[PDB]
Amino acid sequence: YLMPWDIVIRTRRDDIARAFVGFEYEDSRGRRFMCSGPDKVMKVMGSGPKESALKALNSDMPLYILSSSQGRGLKPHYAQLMRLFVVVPDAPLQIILMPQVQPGPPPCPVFYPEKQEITLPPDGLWVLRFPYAYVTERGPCFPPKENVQLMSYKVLRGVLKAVTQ
Repeated sequence: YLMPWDIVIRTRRDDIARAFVGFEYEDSRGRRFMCSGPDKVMKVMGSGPKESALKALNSDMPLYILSSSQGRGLKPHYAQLMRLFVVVPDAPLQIILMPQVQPGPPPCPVFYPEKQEITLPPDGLWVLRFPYAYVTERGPCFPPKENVQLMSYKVLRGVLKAVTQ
């Protein structure tokens, strides 16, 4: 599922446009799930998601989360944030995408696409695919080892901005 993002157009059902957002994690076995915040795997039982996207958009989303399966092995399985889903409504607003990723603790650099600000066209279900591996001039930013604080591996808050026209 994707989280509802209710955007106010004018400071009636006509004053609020509804977008949808989903942060997709993928594990090494190809299992996929959406998160509704840093420590919360989204689970919908019944008539759709109750959780607002505004919480996830205003928080740093972790690049790695523990996969919800106990494998028959001693090693923790991480799922990586691989995709961002965005439903842009047909409404007088601009949705701007600004993806920034920090794949490790400071002084680790921040990675971003070659186009830093991307205005998404109206009436569209869009998917941004994040890099699988991150590499600097000093070499690769390796995935977290056993005993590393996952909070240092993150997609920075503010990945999406809405601007009313």
